[PDB]
Amino acid sequence: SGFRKMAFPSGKVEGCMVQVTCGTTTLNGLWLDDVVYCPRHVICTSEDMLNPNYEDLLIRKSNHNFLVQAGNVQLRVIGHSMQNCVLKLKVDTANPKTPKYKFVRIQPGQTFSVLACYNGSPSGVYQCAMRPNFTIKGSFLNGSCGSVGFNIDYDCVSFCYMHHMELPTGVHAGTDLEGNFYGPFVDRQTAQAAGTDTTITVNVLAWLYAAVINGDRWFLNFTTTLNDFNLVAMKYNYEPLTQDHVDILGPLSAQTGIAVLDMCASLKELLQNGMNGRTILGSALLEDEFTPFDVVRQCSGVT
Amino acid sequence: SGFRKMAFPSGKVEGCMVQVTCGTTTLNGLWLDDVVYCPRHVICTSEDMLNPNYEDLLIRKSNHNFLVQAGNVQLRVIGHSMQNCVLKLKVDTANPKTPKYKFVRIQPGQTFSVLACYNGSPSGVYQCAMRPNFTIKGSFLNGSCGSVGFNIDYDCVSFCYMHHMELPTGVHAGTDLEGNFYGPFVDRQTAQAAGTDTTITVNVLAWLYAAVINGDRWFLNFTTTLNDFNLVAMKYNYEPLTQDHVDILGPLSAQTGIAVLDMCASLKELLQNGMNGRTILGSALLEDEFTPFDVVRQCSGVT
Ligand SMILES: C[C@H]1CN(C(=O)Nc2cncc3ccccc23)Cc2ccccc2O1
Ligand SMILES: C[C@H]1CN(C(=O)Nc2cncc3ccccc23)Cc2ccccc2O1
Repeated sequence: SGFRKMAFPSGKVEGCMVQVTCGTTTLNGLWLDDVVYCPRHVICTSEDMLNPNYEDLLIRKSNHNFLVQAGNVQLRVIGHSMQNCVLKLKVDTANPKTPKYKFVRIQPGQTFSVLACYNGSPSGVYQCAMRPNFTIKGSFLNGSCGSVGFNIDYDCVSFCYMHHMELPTGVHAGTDLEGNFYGPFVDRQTAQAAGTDTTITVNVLAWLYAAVINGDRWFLNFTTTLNDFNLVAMKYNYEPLTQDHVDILGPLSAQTGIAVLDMCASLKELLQNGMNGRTILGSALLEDEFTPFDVVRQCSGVT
Repeated sequence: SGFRKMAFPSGKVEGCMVQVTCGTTTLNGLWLDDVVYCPRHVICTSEDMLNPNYEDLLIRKSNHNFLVQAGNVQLRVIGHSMQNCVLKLKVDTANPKTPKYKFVRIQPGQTFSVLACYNGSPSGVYQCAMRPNFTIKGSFLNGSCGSVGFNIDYDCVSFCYMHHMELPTGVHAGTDLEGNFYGPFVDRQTAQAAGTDTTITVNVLAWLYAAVINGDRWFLNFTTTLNDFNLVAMKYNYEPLTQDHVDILGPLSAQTGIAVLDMCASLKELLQNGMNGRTILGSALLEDEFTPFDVVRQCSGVT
């Protein structure tokens, strides 16, 4: 038993991290097959990042201006093209360590693992959630640009995130692997407002089920309507709970023998009454970085 | 910026996880060079685990009674020997993916990453701390026995943990890679008391420095004696703060420009006054699973 914030095994993603150098700027890249994916603002200097014209800047760049290092190995760049906010550098060598992989774009609330890298070398791995306002509260330093987020679906790595930028708030923004930003953000150093962040309600409910499974049960009690609890959730800046959310919580409801609405009733008084100084699974706040599938992955131990 | 509980890259450890089967029992093992390390209670049935005589039980076992699977590959066992609580199975093949590695025994308070495995296949990775009473609050299911904890010191994997058992509390106990249990625990299913757990004080102080580095500073204020704050710590079941602990907090003190004693004064009122409903780095409790080296690893981004 026990419940921890668990990240996927990062082995298959480690073998795809490269070092990309252009001009003086250096950030991380993703080498799959004979293509290297990296953020496009590698072609920018510090004066460029205030308002870069990426088409005009890339036009001054040629294949030999791109230094792709794969460990001690250095790959020959034979092509380049800008797809949205990522650069796609075609190289002569295909990556021998390429896993079976897909490119996916997650929806808000979904979770993934981040392999934080610097100069193409891995440094750490952690689990996090795509906030409703399409940001992530990550751990990123200067040079972590190019690190990727991913999920693993039985020997298949689903890349969903490439880190681009830090917002002045201290939170982070990025794109999918096709270059399209999550949220209303642009790769440019100006004031950028992240929206009002809400709590992933379906995740908090899945996390309370994981606590019942693990023995902590004091928060159980009432029932409530979906409509009635949503009005409770709206006041506490929780994102509304739809019927599909109830449907996905079905297996947890059947294993626990607690109807979804009864759990929503127990959470509604958690919201209105605080926690009185107690803890759930060793946390004094309500955790929302576990999806209903995350909870049953860990409680079932899928590999 | 940002601060997350970060686990080491688990790639090098993934290539050493095997499946070990003996009788009907199956758990994980560690294949380094031509030796496979696993918990010795793999030779036990469910009636054996009440009070097993491991010498008498192992004497009935021969090399062919041991099924070591390395993925689809299955290795030939040509020797076996019991070192304390681990079994050492010599195999014909040397592991081609063996990293540069050491066997170390950590002291309490030190942290490491756990690669949770089932049937020799990795499932997740998380960061945790060896509690002062030599247990870990982990995430382990039936079959996770044999998973290892480790630190990585620049391309060198230092194995320090092998998970053996769940205590009736729901916490976990294990050994070093030489078979000696952390704590007063024996591989046998009886009532086993873990000692009074204390809070790793040197870790909480390193975590408050990481918050100052990351912008959250409201908890700063006074100074206090080492002796005077230790008496504050003793009442709140914090382990005493020695001078070496102050010495290790030096670099964080010089980067932050806050003397260690002033931080101890700020923590002492955190202990006496609670947190008033606020959060530090997004946590409503005082985190103690970050060592002073963990904090500067992440704030420096070592790879
Ligand atoms: C300069 C250009 C390129 N960017 C980065 O280098 N971003 C960073 C990514 N990760 C961690 C960081 C920590 C500290 C400073 C930047 C970090 C993204 C960016 C972030 C903030 C302001 C402007 C900006 O645009
Ligand atoms: C039976 C023998 C072998 N052991 C395990 O199989 N331990 C386990 C390790 N991890 C997760 C577990 C989750 C649920 C049940 C056991 C778990 C260790 C052990 C634990 C508890 C009681 C007795 C005992 O001794």
